[PDB]
Amino acid sequence: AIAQLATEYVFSDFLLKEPTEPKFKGLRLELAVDKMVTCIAVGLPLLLISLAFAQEISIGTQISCFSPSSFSWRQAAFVDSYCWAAVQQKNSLQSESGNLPLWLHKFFPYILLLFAILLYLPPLFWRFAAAPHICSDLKFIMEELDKVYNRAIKAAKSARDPIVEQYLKTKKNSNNLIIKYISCRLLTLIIILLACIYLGYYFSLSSLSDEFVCSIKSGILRADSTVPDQFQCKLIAVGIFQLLSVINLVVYVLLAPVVVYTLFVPFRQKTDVLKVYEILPTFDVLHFKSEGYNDLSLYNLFLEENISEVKSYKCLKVLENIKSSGQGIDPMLLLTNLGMI
Amino acid sequence: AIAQLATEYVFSDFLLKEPTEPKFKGLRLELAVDKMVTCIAVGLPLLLISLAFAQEISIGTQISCFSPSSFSWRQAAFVDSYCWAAVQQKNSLQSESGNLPLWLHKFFPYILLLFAILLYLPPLFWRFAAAPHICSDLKFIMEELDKVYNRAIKAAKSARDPIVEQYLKTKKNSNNLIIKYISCRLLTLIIILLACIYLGYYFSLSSLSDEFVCSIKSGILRADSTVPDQFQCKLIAVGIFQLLSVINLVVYVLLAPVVVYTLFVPFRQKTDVLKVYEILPTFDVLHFKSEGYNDLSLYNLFLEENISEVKSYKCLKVLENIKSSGQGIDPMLLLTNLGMI
Amino acid sequence: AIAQLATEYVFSDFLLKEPTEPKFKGLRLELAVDKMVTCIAVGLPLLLISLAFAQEISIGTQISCFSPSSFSWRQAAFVDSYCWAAVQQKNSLQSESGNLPLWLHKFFPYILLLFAILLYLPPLFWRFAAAPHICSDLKFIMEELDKVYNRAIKAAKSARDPIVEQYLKTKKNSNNLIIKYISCRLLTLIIILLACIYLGYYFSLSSLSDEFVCSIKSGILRADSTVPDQFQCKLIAVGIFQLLSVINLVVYVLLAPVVVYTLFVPFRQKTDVLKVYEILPTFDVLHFKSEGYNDLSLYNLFLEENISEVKSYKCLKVLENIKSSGQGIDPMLLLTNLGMI
Amino acid sequence: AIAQLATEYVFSDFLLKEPTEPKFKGLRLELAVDKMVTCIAVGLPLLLISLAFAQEISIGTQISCFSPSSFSWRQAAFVDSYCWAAVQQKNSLQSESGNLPLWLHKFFPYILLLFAILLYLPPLFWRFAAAPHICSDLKFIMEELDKVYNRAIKAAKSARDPIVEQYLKTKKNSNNLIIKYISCRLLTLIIILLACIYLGYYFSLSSLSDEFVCSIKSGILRADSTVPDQFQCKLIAVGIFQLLSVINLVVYVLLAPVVVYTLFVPFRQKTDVLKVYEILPTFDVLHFKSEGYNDLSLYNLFLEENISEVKSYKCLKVLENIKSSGQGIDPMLLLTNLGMI
Ligand SMILES: CC(C)CCC[C@@H](C)[C@H]1CC[C@H]2[C@@H]3CC=C4C[C@@H](O)CC[C@]4(C)[C@H]3CC[C@]12C
Ligand SMILES: CC(C)CCC[C@@H](C)[C@H]1CC[C@H]2[C@@H]3CC=C4C[C@@H](O)CC[C@]4(C)[C@H]3CC[C@]12C
Ligand SMILES: CC(C)CCC[C@@H](C)[C@H]1CC[C@H]2[C@@H]3CC=C4C[C@@H](O)CC[C@]4(C)[C@H]3CC[C@]12C
Ligand SMILES: CC(C)CCC[C@@H](C)[C@H]1CC[C@H]2[C@@H]3CC=C4C[C@@H](O)CC[C@]4(C)[C@H]3CC[C@]12C
Repeated sequence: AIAQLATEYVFSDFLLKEPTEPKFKGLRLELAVDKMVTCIAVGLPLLLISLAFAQEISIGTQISCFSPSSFSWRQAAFVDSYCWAAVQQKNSLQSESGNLPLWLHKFFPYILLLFAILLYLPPLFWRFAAAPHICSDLKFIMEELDKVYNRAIKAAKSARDPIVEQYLKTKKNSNNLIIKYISCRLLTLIIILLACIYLGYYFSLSSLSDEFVCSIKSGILRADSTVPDQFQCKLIAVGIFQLLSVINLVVYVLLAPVVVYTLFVPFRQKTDVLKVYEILPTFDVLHFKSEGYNDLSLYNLFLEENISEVKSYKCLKVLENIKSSGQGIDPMLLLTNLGMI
Repeated sequence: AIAQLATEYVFSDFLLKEPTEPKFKGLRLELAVDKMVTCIAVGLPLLLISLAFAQEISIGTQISCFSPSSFSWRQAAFVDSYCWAAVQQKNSLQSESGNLPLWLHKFFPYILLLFAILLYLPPLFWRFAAAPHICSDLKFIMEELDKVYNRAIKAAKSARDPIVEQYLKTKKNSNNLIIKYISCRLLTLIIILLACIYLGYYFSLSSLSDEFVCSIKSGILRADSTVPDQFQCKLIAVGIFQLLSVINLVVYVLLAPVVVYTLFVPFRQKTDVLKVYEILPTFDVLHFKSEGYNDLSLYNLFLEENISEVKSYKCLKVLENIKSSGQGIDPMLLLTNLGMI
Repeated sequence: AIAQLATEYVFSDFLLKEPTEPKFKGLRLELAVDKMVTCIAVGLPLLLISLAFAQEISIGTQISCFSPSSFSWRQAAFVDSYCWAAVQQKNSLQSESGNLPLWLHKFFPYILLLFAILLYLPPLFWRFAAAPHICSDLKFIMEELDKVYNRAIKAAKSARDPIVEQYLKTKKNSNNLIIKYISCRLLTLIIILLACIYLGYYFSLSSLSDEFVCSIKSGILRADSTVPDQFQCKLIAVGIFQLLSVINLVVYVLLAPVVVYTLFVPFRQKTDVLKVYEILPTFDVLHFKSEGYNDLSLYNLFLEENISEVKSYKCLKVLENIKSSGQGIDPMLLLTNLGMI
Repeated sequence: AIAQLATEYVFSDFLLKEPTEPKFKGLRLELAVDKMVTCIAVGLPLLLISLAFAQEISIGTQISCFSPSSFSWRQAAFVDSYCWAAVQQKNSLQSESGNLPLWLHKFFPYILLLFAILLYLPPLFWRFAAAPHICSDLKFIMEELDKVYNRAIKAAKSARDPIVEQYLKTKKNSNNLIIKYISCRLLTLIIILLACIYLGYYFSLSSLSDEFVCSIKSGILRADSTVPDQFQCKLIAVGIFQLLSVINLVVYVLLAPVVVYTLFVPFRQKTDVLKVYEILPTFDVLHFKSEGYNDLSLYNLFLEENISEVKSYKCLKVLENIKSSGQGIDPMLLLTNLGMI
């Protein structure tokens, strides 16, 4: 049923399943925008494949050939199957548009599936090539940051009663993780553009290319006289193919700008999470994280993503908000917070 | 079976599944009215799609064409499939109402599915764009509020034997979360109005537009003489489509007032949860939360929603009720409550 | 449906299931490259088998024979089944290409399944022959290494306030595990090359070998006169077979270089994990692990794989990174880390 | 689908399910070679049964009889069913090869299933007759051995700062468990040889025995004149049967050497696990476990299997390896290990 496909591919957490493993529990490792881009670009062609052959649209066979009335039931079935298999043998069939349109009409689901798999590949490469590195690294970074906050709080309390910095500093120099990331991003963009090109071509077919003339006159039937010289076959479910093709095209051409936007990692580094902790006196009072096509920018983005997980950041951020309001004091309100654990 | 669809889409918690994650356990993040509006507006077209093709209403094919008696079984099947695919090719078929009614009759399930997906989109954008922010924020707010209550109770006990305020204060100024919310609300309203327009048009079709004249005379069949000039086809299951369309129309036009009501967030801020804690002496004796198209109003609504979760509010609220009755005393009954944990 | 096969064989963790047992929890025992090579080489022919007979491509029967019109329905069915079973009996059928092409056309799915099983065998032999040995050994090695790190940290702290080496040393001499590994690697390579050869041959068939002349004239039918001398049969779904064959061929010929690369275990030993711990003063300041076709190289690779699991390595590695930056000091920053447990 | 059968019977842990019970958690009770032999010998005929009737090979019915054209559809169906049921009644049908080939062709799946069950029986008898005894016994043995190791370690530590032997000794005399084991081994061998004999006979059939002449002339039809004297039936799916039969034959004749090898339990007792603990001074310095067709040999094999489970053995074995290298000292390195628990 259509509604089951709808649930499975839109309303269920399809490709939204968190890593079912104790290694990555609560950590993102994939920016939400990239995750939704991948989910769309992959699940949409699958959904359209499943829709093109839903029992509510498909009338039956994918082809019909209109054998003469003198033919039996089984001779008609033979003609149908023969021409279905003969869309490939270019010697027999003769269509106005050519053999390539028929090739495409027969294998449209396979092509959409190929595009889905190709679009799924770069995210898989990212999840299995650069995900564990950044996972471990930002895990250590959050641990060290929370520890720095606890140290600042203990120092302020004692007054009342920087290795992670060097790590981010050295990360600013290497650029392995960022070229991997922009490589996957560029790969997805290229595959999406090729898919839009193919879909725009396919949707642009003569809309009568699904009608082709087929002839069962190979082998011993060539001398047979009771068979007509040619049969008028028609590839059913081609209009549905072109419609879903134009839909996929319109969606992918809307998606491509999002991808080419995600391509610019330095421009996206905004709402500096480093400033909140910079308000604290103990840690270095410096953002020290911006303006560079290097892994530092990538870690900035992933920190801005996974930063709500540490309570230390939540308290420091609400305190920063009140500082923008300017009501109380930093160490007094920090001691009043009492959120070490 | 119909009853299985009934269970799945009405009696099961379809789209009522709580977030299966330790991050959001017991927190709402979606007002109950918005949740039910989304569940209705999305699951209803899905349910009607599943009903239109239930095995108990559908007689069989979606089309039948009444080929002459001299035709074989397979020639008749070919005519049926050809005309089914030829509802799109406007050159062949000639109907009184036009080709657009037939287009709509064939793709009615796809259109209902498109409307379901479009109506599901804004809630998804809300759940993935503004949900974590408000989640963390109101979580911190409830923690600070419960802590304020424990502090007031300890102070009253010692007599016997305000950062969250500034947070709500600064929230009153920014308006990001409220424009996001009213944007999703307005989006759902626009999509619902477009759906009602389309359904009112579709249901208003001539009810004979499902009968169209089709002609298999393209290709080599144009010279064929044993074929009749045209066939009388009829799109079965169109009356069912129009009936379910009028049902969906009547439901969506009842739903739209609820949406346009939810559009007014300040008017909905009622039964001030802040007053209960204002009865307490320690916390600021002021509502300080009303009368503004800002995130403060949004947080008021979400607090009024998720406020039954904190026991501190339950005790203070029953105490406020007794105060409205006027029997005992506030600190004495608070010490007699003994509900710190 | 095609999309279900897609999910099951690409998007689900097919052959990516971790060992569901408390013996191996978090340990790899299979290099990621070998794991993906096996998953591809095995699941791809299965996916193509499932695709070749998807309800969206398959028109129906796998064969049709075009009996004369005077034949009944059941006589036609008999002719079809007879010729289907008679692709093997070489005395009856006479095809231009020969009987071997028809043999292959009938049993193509069985051959692809055989190749899948054969490619799955060497990984199974590795997982059940050499996996527990290396599991226990590298488990002990990581335990001893973490213990060495804790000892160095305690020594540095006391200043403030080598059996695993011999094990790796003796492992450098034996070469059982490495010949097992390169034997499985060479086995997979040979099977892949044979599969590419067979697929290149099959895809290179005349594309009309699916049409063969069959004759039901054995037994009592030899004297029957109302039967024609021969029937023109055609093996449907052969073009699909050749297409998926060319796809599998193109994928396997891309895979073979990866395998022959994995064949060189010493060349792959890079990014020495031993150097990080060599920076520590307590443990032996020497890599002592390289340049040899022996089990030592294999353990180096498996350590480089499973080394992110021990936190001790994470701390020492970030410290080594800062040392490459050159900001602080080793024992002071180690005491400041405080990551013993 | 074929790929589902592939997953279920090869890639899933079919007959590899560990005992889902707290009594046997982590204990083997079945040597890995015997386990794989049983899994192959049982699951292979099941897999071939499931393959012989996969929807991708089976054309339809298992028989077709070619009734005359004057027959109706239902008369033809009657002829088919009659001859299918009449392969047993030897009075009616007359085939060149005889009635036994047809008997075999009809009941080939049942025979393969019978062989699968018969091969599964001896492992079941072992698992339910001698498994608990050896389970409890080797459990106690490992407990006593680990305890002996802890005692030796405590003695060495005190210097720094034998009932299990008698049990194995008395086990050397009784021979119940070993005759049970070799009885199951011999049973599996005999069943495998009988299966190879039957399969070699079946595959050696004339390949035209699937064509037989059937006659519906019993009862009132004997006087009927409009029925022909005999019908030419053909058992479809017999070539597939013979092919899968030759496959099963080739696999079983490869398996039989493995079984007859497993028959020699004393020869298999190698890589003495007793020597590792013999290196320890406390326990008896003697293997005292070899050279006898008695339960002692069986316990040696099961200990060599389940010996990696005790950490005590792992430490003593790595220490023995270093002793073969000759670097340090036994008690000092044992105290440095610190692996009592
Ligand atoms: C990503 C954006 C640019 C996609 C837009 C759709 C593009 C790729 C489509 C739309 C119309 C298409 C064209 C329509 C018709 C023809 C004529 C034919 O003889 C060659 C291909 C050609 C020239 C097509 C090329 C691809 C095309 C230009
Ligand atoms: C949300 C509320 C307002 C929905 C009410 C249903 C509306 C949208 C429906 C009900 C009747 C419909 C009309 C019925 C008939 C026609 C004539 C046709 O030639 C053009 C469309 C037009 C003019 C329709 C437009 C849409 C319509 C006005
Ligand atoms: C791994 C790489 C090398 C695989 C490349 C495909 C190879 C194996 C394929 C491609 C074309 C094939 C050839 C095509 C045609 C013929 C003629 C025939 O009478 C004998 C086999 C022979 C000679 C084939 C042998 C195998 C072949 C050479
Ligand atoms: C385990 C090994 C030995 C199995 C080898 C296959 C054996 C059992 C097969 C292969 C060929 C077979 C023979 C083929 C033909 C005949 C002639 C027939 O009138 C009696 C049975 C007899 C004599 C068969 C007996 C079984 C047989 C010898």
